[PDB]
Amino acid sequence: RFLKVKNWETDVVLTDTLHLKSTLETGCTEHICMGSIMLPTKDQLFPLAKEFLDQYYSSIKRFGSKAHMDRLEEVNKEIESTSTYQLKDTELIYGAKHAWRNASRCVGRIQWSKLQVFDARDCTTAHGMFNYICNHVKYATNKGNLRSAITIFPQRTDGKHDFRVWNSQLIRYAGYKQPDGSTLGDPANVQFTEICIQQGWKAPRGRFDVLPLLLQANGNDPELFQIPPELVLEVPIRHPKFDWFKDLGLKWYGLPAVSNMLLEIGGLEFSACPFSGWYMGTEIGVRDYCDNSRYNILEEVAKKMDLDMRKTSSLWKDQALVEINIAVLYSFQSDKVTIVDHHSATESFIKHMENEYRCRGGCPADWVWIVPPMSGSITPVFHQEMLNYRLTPSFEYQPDPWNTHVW
Amino acid sequence: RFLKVKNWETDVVLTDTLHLKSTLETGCTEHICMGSIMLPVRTKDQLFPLAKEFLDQYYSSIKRFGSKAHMDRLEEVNKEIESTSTYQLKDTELIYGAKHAWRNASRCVGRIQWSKLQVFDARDCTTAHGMFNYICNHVKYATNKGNLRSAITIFPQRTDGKHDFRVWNSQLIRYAGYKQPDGSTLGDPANVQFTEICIQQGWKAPRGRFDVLPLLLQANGNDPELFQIPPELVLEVPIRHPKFDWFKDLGLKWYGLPAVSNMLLEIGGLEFSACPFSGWYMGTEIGVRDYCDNSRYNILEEVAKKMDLDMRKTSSLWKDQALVEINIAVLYSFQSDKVTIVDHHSATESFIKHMENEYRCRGGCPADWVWIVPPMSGSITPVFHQEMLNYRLTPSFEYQPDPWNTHVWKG
Ligand code: HEM
Ligand code: HEM
Ligand SMILES: CN[C@H](C)Cc1cc(C#N)cc(OCc2ccc3c(C)cc(N)nc3c2)c1
Ligand SMILES: CN[C@H](C)Cc1cc(C#N)cc(OCc2ccc3c(C)cc(N)nc3c2)c1
Ligand SMILES: C[C@H](O)[C@H](O)[C@H]1CNc2nc(N)[nH]c(=O)c2N1
Ligand SMILES: C[C@H](O)[C@H](O)[C@H]1CNc2nc(N)[nH]c(=O)c2N1
Ligand SMILES: [Zn+2]
Repeated sequence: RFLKVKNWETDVVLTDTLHLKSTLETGCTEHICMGSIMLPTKDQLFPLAKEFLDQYYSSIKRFGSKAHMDRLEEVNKEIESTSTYQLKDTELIYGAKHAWRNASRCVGRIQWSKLQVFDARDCTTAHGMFNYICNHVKYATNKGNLRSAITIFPQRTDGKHDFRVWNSQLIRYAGYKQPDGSTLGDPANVQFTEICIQQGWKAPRGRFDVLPLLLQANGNDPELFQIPPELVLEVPIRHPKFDWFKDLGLKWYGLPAVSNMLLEIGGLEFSACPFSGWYMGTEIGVRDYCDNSRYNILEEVAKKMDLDMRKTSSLWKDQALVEINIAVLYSFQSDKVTIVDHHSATESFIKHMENEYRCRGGCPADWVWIVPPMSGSITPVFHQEMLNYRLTPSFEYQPDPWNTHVW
Repeated sequence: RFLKVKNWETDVVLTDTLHLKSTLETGCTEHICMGSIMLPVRTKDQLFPLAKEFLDQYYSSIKRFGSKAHMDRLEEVNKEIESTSTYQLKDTELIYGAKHAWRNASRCVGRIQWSKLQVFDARDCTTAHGMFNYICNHVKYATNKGNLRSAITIFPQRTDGKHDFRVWNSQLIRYAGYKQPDGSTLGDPANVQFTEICIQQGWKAPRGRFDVLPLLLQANGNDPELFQIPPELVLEVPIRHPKFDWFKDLGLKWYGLPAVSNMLLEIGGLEFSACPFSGWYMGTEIGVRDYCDNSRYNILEEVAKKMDLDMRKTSSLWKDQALVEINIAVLYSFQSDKVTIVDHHSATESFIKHMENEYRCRGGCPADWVWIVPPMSGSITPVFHQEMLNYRLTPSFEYQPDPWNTHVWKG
């Protein structure tokens, strides 16, 4: 019941007890593992709040204090009256940082305590949201010296007054379906691109068109806003050896800012909570560029490299894939934009694991997502056993708004 | 209950009902996933249910469920159990069991081939010399001058556990590993402990970087004995690179026949503790893991140097670049020598087809994503985007403790 995880490359063994604090469920059973599945009232609220305030006051070493019990009493009284409750600023910051800390699929969590939390709970309108989001983007970008940040909009009340950012990320490229049959720009964003147009967006129909913000405040119809171009830091992609690489006409944005997840703290639900950090190189070069359902530039690149593409066993895809990823790193580094390669990030994560087992009793980790999408076994996490379980506070998936919104 | 998996690259959705037939446990619970954990004397009491369930599956597969041959067989096994405390499989049952253990092997990406397994019945074997003979014939048959054929050789089942047949080698063909006084390792670091056991048992080691290890064979619970595979039976391939003429000078070679010999075959409650099986290599098994794992030959650095890569910072991806070239060389070498090998793109593609076929004709296919995704270029192979369900079906292959940790030495 006090479980061990072994690293098979180093024989390091860690002992996990943190998992016994786990509340939510994994989706697996004794008879079946679902480890590779993408997505597996007044009454319920108070235990949730108590559990949260319990860990909070423990973290500041005042468990079982006047302050603790008073606050416990205080929230207790408020829940019974108002049917919900509001977090103190200190708890909000703690909650957010720990949602990241607990994100078992995130390889970048060694940075978790340095998160910049922007309290936007006083926001009432989409224009207000746009302002808060522009400020977030500017702060997080920091002219290429990226800084981690989250902006937290008002918590759900009755599910009719939801604050929602309809974009999956604050900054993403448009995707257009061609009469020609294929897809121009980013195929992952074809439906959202359609909705934006369907909402009144004047699409330039280019390859890298930055999408407008679609902001929903207090449950009303969402509104289009254009992020000031000077706030959107982009990197032209070139190769340190291949001159012809520039001519592909590739660029990507510096700021990965995920905006469609739900932040849960002490039972409270923040449905609009865009958060951002900085890219691992493979996120762009392997996934964004080379997934068959994405930019899929693999053939074009290998073509330009004059590789033998007649048989798979020439490993031309693998050769090209590496070069593409060398370029992404090279480009970001050259333009002084924060980026980390998969070797560095995974090494950091192993160190982060070490720390968490040492000062917290463990670290929930989802091997399927932590191992990079290229060169897996030559990174240290491949040989690292991991335990996956769900701790709260947490980030959660939530329905796409257009499948829900009462217009 | 029905369960669905989605391939997120193609949006294809499949429905698993087979997981209902699952008996054994995964290691997971509702509150924890042990998906990436490497590993998460049976009496007549619990044996007949296991036997019955197997015979029900067997006779269903041949469309004779409920027939008189089915019921009589059940009767026959029942009496033989309560009389002898064990029982013997018919040849037909043995062959079926072994093929299905492979079919059920959720970590195996090569299962499209499962039904074409050559099964050698070595249950009449009694001594280590006899084991050596059976294994020699396996190797010759399997190797087939480079045109590899899948095969398994099955030695007598466990009785009281005091008379086990074991192959002490982890694979039938593997290179020696030698710890040097200065802390360095010569040969395959993965095989240092086994190499030392061999040397202790009287093996005279060449002490080179690619010495084929002797067979260490255990019959009927006796102390194991050393045998040397005739070198003409061991097919090897010099590794060279199609464009890098200096690659041959690295002095690398590998053997052609991957033949795993330390696992246990379970069929209808019976335990076959010695059951070496073989197929053919996926290129990455050699080029990624065997050569580039930090704990193996670890040739990444040397390859990177000769390519004159920027090894100063990791963000040059010199490791990634060197890895691809090493794996290119491995495939090139085997194909040039007409020795069966499959690249990871071809194999994962086949597996998806195998998996879809299994879902339709069988109601599922247990799969271990953690093990199925290749150790390089994961997301550009189609299994990466494929959701999978992992559960345990019998017949199966199981891990077992290394025999030198449990063996009672005779002297
Ligand atoms: C600062 C550098 C960061 C890096 C390098 C990083 C890296 C990654 C990577 C590579 C993934 C894999 C998912 C994918 O492939 O799309 C991921 C997932 C995730 N990240 Fe991080 N991340 C960083 C910062 C953050 C921050 C600041 C937060 C929130 C405060 C966060 C929360 C998450 C969450 C919740 C997931 C999983 C989403 C899901 O369950 O699908 N990350 N991260
Ligand atoms: C014929 C071509 C075959 C290929 C290409 C193949 C490929 C693989 C690979 C790549 C693995 C992952 C193991 C690792 O990377 O260390 C694996 C696992 C496995 N294979 Fe296959 N295999 C083949 C044939 C067979 C046969 C003939 C059997 C048995 C009759 C078999 C049984 C297994 C089992 C039981 C595992 C799981 C081992 C474990 O749990 O550690 N395979 N296979
Ligand atoms: C390729 N992964 C596919 C698209 C699945 C996915 C779904 C969702 C959602 N909802 C959110 C996802 O985002 C993961 C994520 C979240 C935050 C990140 C931050 C803040 C930085 C970074 N470099 N990567 C992140 C990656 C991914
Ligand atoms: C790097 N993998 C580590 C050593 C774990 C492992 C353990 C065992 C055992 N026992 C057996 C293992 O082998 C898996 C396996 C089994 C049979 C194979 C066959 C028949 C062919 C092939 N190409 N690969 C195989 C791979 C692996
Ligand atoms: C810790 C982790 O489970 C372990 O390193 C696994 C991961 N996946 C693997 N996958 C394959 N094919 N072979 C392996 O040996 C492993 N090792
Ligand atoms: C099918 C599989 O669960 C799916 O492709 C997962 C696997 N691992 C991943 N890992 C990361 N980092 N990001 C992903 O989107 C995925 N997708
Ligand atoms: Zn699981």
